[PDB]
Amino acid sequence: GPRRGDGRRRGGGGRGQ
RNA sequence: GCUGCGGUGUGGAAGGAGUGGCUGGGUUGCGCAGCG
Repeated sequence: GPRRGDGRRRGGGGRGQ
């Protein structure tokens, strides 16, 4: 549940770059 | 912010996390979830 709203690059894998 | 999820696509009614991908939809699209 992200309360910041910034929206960081998802970890896990490449996806999020 | 920090991390994770083949999970969802302009294939995900099939992989795998790039540990194939910086043209192939892509300098790893798009969303979602967890923690403050």
